[PDB]
Amino acid sequence: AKMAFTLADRVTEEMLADKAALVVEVVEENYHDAPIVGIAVVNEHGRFFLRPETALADPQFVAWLGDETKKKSMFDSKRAAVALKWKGIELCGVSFDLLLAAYLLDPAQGVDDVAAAAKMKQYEAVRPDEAVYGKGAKRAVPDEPVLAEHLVRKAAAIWELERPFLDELRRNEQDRLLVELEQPLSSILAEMEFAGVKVDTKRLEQMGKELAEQLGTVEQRIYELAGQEFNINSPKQLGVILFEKLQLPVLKKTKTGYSTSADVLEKLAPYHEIVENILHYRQLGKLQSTYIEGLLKVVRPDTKKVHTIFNQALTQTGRLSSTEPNLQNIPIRLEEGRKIRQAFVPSESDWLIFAADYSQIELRVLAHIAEDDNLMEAFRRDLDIHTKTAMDIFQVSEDEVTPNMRRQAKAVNFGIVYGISDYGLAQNLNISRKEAAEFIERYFESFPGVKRYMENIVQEAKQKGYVTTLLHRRRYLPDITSRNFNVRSFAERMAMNTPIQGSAADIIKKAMIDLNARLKEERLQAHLLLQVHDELILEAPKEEMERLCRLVPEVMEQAVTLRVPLKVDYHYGSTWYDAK
DNA sequence: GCATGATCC
DNA sequence: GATCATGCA
Ligand SMILES: OC[C@H]1O[C@@](CO)(O[C@H]2O[C@H](CO)[C@@H](O)[C@H](O)[C@H]2O)[C@@H](O)[C@@H]1O
Ligand SMILES: OC[C@H]1O[C@@](CO)(O[C@H]2O[C@H](CO)[C@@H](O)[C@H](O)[C@H]2O)[C@@H](O)[C@@H]1O
Repeated sequence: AKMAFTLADRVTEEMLADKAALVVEVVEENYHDAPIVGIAVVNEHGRFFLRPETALADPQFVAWLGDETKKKSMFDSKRAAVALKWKGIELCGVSFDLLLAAYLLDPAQGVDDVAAAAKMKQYEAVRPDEAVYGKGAKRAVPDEPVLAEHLVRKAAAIWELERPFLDELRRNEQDRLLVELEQPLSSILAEMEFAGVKVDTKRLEQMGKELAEQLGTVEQRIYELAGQEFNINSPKQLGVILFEKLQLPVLKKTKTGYSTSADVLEKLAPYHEIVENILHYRQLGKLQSTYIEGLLKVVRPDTKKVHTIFNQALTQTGRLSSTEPNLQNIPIRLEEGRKIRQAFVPSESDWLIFAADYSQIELRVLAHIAEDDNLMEAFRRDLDIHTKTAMDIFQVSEDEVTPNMRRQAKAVNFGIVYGISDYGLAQNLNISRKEAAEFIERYFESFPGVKRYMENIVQEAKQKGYVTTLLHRRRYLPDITSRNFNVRSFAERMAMNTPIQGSAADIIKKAMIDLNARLKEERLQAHLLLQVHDELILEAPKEEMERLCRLVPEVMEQAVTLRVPLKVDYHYGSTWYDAK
């Protein structure tokens, strides 16, 4: 049976109560400067549908939206907040975000619409956005009658679900997690996305020209070394040229056919000159297609800015991800690709890019959680953790540590920080599993506290059914009891690793909230632009650098108090590239 | 979809 | 182990 609601022609006072479920629908996935196709309000006085052209022009509605004392319950308030920012309208008073609440209760569910979140509580009087708007070449806004009911039902579900969701969160000791961390962070991210990052498109286009030339040269070379032309980007065709025509040895195969990953080519280079050229081609092509052309496609031509969207409710660790464009994987390791960063500049003249990043926050968090005396001492001494690790697993003095030993100790620390298997360590070190397991064993002999933690956490995960982070974020691990080795092993590593990475994510988010509050108190014009891995990236007047050099690291280092210090490195310059 | 590679090192 | 975007099929 249909749901009753007033399809209003104008805004009335009873639509402006001090508490309501609000829906400001933006159907386009990328909500930047996107259309708001409808509005739904549900409160103690009833259910209402307002046309945006009408509601957004009404002085009273706009003031209600911006009145922090008027509480709103929503789903993905950041989407609405940003869509509104593009229209010069402020959204305040969002006290409950169903998307963020669902995400915290179980990040594995992958809730991405009201219907999905409502299903968690046996509420089904609302359809999935997909069933209403369709998908792909069919994703279109339906007619007003269908549209109005869907938005009203979504608002109605939010209105009904707020209480049950808040109760479970409280039960999980996650109430402050939502209200004091995620929701306030949502507003900060909305500001960051809206501000965007200025791009020097001319510079990006020149690099593109230089890459095109290089690709052309390398391309022809490859054809001459193969004795013919073929689509180098076709791993199928390439495999035929490499493993059939040139008879190179097949050292690795993929479900589909011959493997041609750089991982394989490197080992094949000694056999034929074409390998190196193919590697160089892969590199240049990755920069041309993905970064040069990729970025240029999303830069707004009027402002020359890119406005990323931070998905705050996706990862199971709690880390934020970035899309359209993804500004968390911009080249930096190799100098050629690193140059790409010179294209990210301050949005104003005489402004500079300031970047601060946590130094080894994951291992510091592990030292704290596992209370490993050796590891804690290592950090209290601010030692080079990779050299320290090498010294221990290899039982040698600092001076006896060779570059290769540090490289491997570093690989072992990487495996600990990101939870990779002993097989993954082997693949990483180009050694055998048994050899990899051997290093792991030596590491545990040197850090018994970490060993104890690893064993205890896996046990706790099996007992409770989940693991938690410093700020109470949780991850359910149903596969921890699976009789399938590979499936169970994966769950065990996630049990060990999630409290580590998840806690680092918690800290980073709190630092962002603390930083923005300090920036405002100090009345600084500096503002956040991006959050990437374990770093915060800002831009500000050149006259604020000195104050920022002291303020940012302090705020970030004091976000939480652990058994070891938190350490933050910082740099700043004319472009993102120089913030090194 | 599958394979690849960029960032985490 | 994580993320997201690319070209090819
Ligand atoms: O608005 C971001 C927010 O929405 C979700 C669910 O609707 O993702 C949608 O928007 C993203 C940004 O364009 C897309 O990448 C994604 O495909 C689309 O479903 C949430 O996952 C996210 O937190
Ligand atoms: O031998 C105990 C030791 O083995 C691990 C392997 O990672 O776990 C195995 O043994 C446990 C019994 O104590 C099971 O609960 C677990 O499922 C099985 O894989 C370590 O966690 C543990 O320290």
